[PDB]
Amino acid sequence: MIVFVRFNSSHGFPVEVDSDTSIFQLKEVVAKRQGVPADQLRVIFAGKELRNDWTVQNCDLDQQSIVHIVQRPWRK
Repeated sequence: MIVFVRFNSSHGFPVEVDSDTSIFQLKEVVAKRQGVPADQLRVIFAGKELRNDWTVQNCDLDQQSIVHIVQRPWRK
């Protein structure tokens, strides 16, 4: 499924993910895509960060508004 996500340094882009794609895995996916430090990557859904170990499907990242992702790197 395609989830809507807004990166701090990007726009609202669509990311295709699998139903079994874990939230942390998705974090790592976005980190991979734009080459950002996942350890310093902050994902926001409904205001809070989602559990790192669970399916992205059952977390409603495609249903409940748009996902916000911001990076907080110390050196970049």
